[PDB]
Amino acid sequence: SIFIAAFTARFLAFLQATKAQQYVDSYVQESDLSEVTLPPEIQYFTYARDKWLPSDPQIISEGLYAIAVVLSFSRIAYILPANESFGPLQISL
Amino acid sequence: CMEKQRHDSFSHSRSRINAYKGLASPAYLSLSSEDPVLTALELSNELAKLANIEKEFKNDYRKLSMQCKDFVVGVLDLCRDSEEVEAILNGDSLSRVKLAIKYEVKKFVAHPNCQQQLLTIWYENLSGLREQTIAIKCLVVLVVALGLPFLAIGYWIAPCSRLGKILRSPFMKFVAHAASFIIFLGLLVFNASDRFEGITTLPNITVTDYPKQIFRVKTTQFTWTEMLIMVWVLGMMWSECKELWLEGPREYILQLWNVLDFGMLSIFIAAFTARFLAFLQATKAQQYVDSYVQESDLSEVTLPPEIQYFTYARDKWLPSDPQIISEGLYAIAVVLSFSRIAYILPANESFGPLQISLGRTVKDIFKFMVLFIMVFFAFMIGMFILYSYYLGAKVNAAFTTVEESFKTLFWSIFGLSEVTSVVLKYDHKFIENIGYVLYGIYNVTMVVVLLNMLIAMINSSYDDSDVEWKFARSKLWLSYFDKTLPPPFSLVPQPTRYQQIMKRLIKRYVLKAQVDKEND
Amino acid sequence: GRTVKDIFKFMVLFIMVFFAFMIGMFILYSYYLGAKVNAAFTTVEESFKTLFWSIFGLSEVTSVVLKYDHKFIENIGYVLYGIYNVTMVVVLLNMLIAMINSSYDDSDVEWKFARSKLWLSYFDKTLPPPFSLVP
Amino acid sequence: SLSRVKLAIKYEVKKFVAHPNCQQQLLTIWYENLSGLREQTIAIKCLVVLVVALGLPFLAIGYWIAPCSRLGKILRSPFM
Ligand SMILES: CC(C)CCC[C@@H](C)[C@H]1CC[C@H]2[C@@H]3CC=C4C[C@@H](OC(=O)CCC(=O)O)CC[C@]4(C)[C@H]3CC[C@]12C
Ligand SMILES: CC(C)CCC[C@@H](C)[C@H]1CC[C@H]2[C@@H]3CC=C4C[C@@H](OC(=O)CCC(=O)O)CC[C@]4(C)[C@H]3CC[C@]12C
Ligand SMILES: CC(C)CCC[C@@H](C)[C@H]1CC[C@H]2[C@@H]3CC=C4C[C@@H](OC(=O)CCC(=O)O)CC[C@]4(C)[C@H]3CC[C@]12C
Ligand SMILES: CC(C)CCC[C@@H](C)[C@H]1CC[C@H]2[C@@H]3CC=C4C[C@@H](OC(=O)CCC(=O)O)CC[C@]4(C)[C@H]3CC[C@]12C
Ligand SMILES: [Zn+2]
Repeated sequence: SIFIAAFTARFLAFLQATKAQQYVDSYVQESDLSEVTLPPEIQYFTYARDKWLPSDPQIISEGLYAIAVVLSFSRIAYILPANESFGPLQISL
Repeated sequence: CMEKQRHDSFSHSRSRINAYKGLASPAYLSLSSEDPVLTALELSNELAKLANIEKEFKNDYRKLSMQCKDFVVGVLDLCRDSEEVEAILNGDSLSRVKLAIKYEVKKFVAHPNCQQQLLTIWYENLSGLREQTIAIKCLVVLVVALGLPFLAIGYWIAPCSRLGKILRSPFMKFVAHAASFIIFLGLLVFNASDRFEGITTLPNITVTDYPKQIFRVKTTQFTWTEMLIMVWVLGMMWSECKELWLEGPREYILQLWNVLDFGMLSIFIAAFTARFLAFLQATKAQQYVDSYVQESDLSEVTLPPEIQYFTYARDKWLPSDPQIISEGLYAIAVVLSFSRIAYILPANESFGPLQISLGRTVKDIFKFMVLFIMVFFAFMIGMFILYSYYLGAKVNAAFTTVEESFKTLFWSIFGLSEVTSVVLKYDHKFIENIGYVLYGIYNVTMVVVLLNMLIAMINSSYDDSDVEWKFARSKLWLSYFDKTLPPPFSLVPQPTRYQQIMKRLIKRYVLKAQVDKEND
Repeated sequence: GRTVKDIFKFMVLFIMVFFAFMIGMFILYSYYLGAKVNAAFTTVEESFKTLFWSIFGLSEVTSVVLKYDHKFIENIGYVLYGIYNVTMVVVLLNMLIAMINSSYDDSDVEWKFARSKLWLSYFDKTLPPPFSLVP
Repeated sequence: SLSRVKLAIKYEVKKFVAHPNCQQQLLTIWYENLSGLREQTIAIKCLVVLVVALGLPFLAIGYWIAPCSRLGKILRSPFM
């Protein structure tokens, strides 16, 4: 479920990003985006890592993804009891 | 066997176990064949191998192997003359003792009747030194360490002399090897003298004896004690390669301690090879300077850069300079060379059992360290994936890379890493709080795994602790019974009488068993 | 008292391992006296000092890092320091286990024997040391 | 089918299931259709794990054609 949550948050961030990209490509015409001044709700998606809103969906995605990776490494418990030397150690643990 | 295996394989295995339980019986062992002690030893080895192979009836085969070992020890116990002890310890040289050491029969070798014979072989040609205190024997070690060159040259004339017999005794062989290793450690230490209180000149400064010479020639030249270390390592490597050629690579690699010894000697060889390459480059630069340029002092001259590089001080030095590799490998080799005390400690009465217990705990520590590695890699990858994007953002570059993440997570085991590792300069609280939580979970998990390791070792801890040490010491003795000079100086170039004794012993065993059975 | 009598042997083993690693780290870092950020392993005194205080976690991990851009020596310092810490932990655990095993009304009779020795020492020393000078 | 073994696992009867007479049967069911691989060392079995990890896409597509093949039986064994 935490993997699902991380990927859902990443997908929401991607949807917002591609909506901003669609707005930029649709309404404004120029050579480089940097010279242009954009509406702020759309311009926010041009900001770097530091500016990013604390509750950005991609921050949630990164955090949940790290937790999910740490937990996914725990699945070795389904595999260890088959071994002759690591089984009893897992039982005692 | 294939036909019996096709149908009722379980019954086939059960029949094999029944046949072996019949063969491993003391009754059939004693009354079956001539020389039943060898039969029982061989059957013990066979049953141990089949216990390792089957792995379902492992306990049955181990019980039968213990039966065979107990029969051998019981037959040995009944000896009440020196002739019978000698007859059991070697068949019609200590043959049965070697064969019981090979088959791991610990109570046969740690039995007083066997230990007394091994002790009279050990302290041969020097009877008085058996009863001296530990202080006097250690003092003898020191005396041999101080006088070993002289005794080395005297051993050439020794075979006629009585002192040659005194030196040829196994105890003096062991004392000579121990004093030799002591001299080796003393050389390793004394080579690092004149730096005990610190280097005198800063690494920025270059000091040379005469102006024309290159500074690297001064830095990489072989001092006398270093050449002595080189010939020493060559001698040890010769001995080890000789035993490798004899026993063969397959059997040689099996013992892990022999692999450690080979690696230590190889690392010494690597350090000296790198030092020699640096010295060759330095002397080539010196030869260029002396050949092509003419001046009073080298400092005033401007040289080609490839040759001039060898005039640089410590700081300028290329990161992959061969002498840096030499220093690193030499430090590792010294640290590993100090570990050779394991070849010497089992002879002692007070330090032997401690070494045995330490070895056992290490054998369990390996498995618990494997679990440590699994958990540690889990958390390392988690923290790296979390904090890698914030390289410039973090106040302390702790989890920004996989190297730094491994570093800080390892040093967190010993509490030597700060808690300010996870805090961010940026105003993101979700990532920083998840870092807090993951770091805390990691610390708690490491503590739990350590506690589980300690408990498992305590439970696995339980006169077997005495017989294991006596077995290790007896292996140490037999290694010297039949290696005369230390590595540095080893470079220079009517049934039968036995059938009567065995019949008497087996009669005693059968009678004792029948009396013990009827009495109960 | 019994635990101390075993602690002596395990401290002898401690001393062997500690001297091994002390000489190793000294031979490694002695050439970098001005180079190291912290003069930890530059001399045998400082090396003994930092390796002893590492047992109690009171010595920093910035001991082994260099100011100079040599990574081989600094990484070997990292590895040797980590191996030393792990080895000290293993020897401590082995000491604890050996003492636990050696721990087993004998504990009562040993104390009563010690107390009876204390008593017989006073059965037949009348005045304390300060006032036992007067004759 | 191992009915009593399943029912003893459900009722937590540990010595019935850990008995050699039961373990031998569970082992002959476990290493089914591959008899030789029972005695190989741990290194070789772990190497088999690595081989399967490298070749799993191909064996996945081959399992569709496998039920007729003998390799399908090799793959259908519980150990594989
Ligand atoms: C059995 C399976 C289907 C369980 C899967 C559960 C998820 C479908 C739910 C449970 C928790 C939910 C998440 C809780 C936290 C967030 C934070 C949220 O971040 C914001 O939208 C705030 C910023 C903004 O205004 O956009 C994004 C949705 C997300 C991932 C939610 C998406 C839907 C999630 C992943
Ligand atoms: C590279 C390391 C330090 C990071 C952690 C790796 C582990 C997350 C994984 C990678 C490979 C896995 C191993 C792959 C091989 C096996 C097979 C399996 O053991 C057996 O084959 C049992 C033998 C039998 O079947 O009778 C389970 C343990 C083990 C070691 C696995 C344990 C978990 C391991 C070590
Ligand atoms: C059984 C015995 C013979 C084993 C001995 C092995 C050595 C002969 C081999 C194994 C590893 C080798 C070493 C691996 C690392 C290096 C680094 C290398 O450094 C460089 O040359 C890089 C800088 C430069 O360009 O010169 C010097 C050679 C050396 C010591 C190699 C020399 C030959 C070594 C010591
Ligand atoms: C100065 C110290 C703190 C640094 C480490 C020294 C050790 C690396 C070496 C130096 C002298 C060695 C000792 C020299 C004397 C012996 C002889 C030997 O013990 C016996 O003689 C056994 C008695 C017997 O033969 O029955 C092995 C242990 C011991 C203490 C050696 C153990 C290893 C020692 C202590
Ligand atoms: Zn046959």
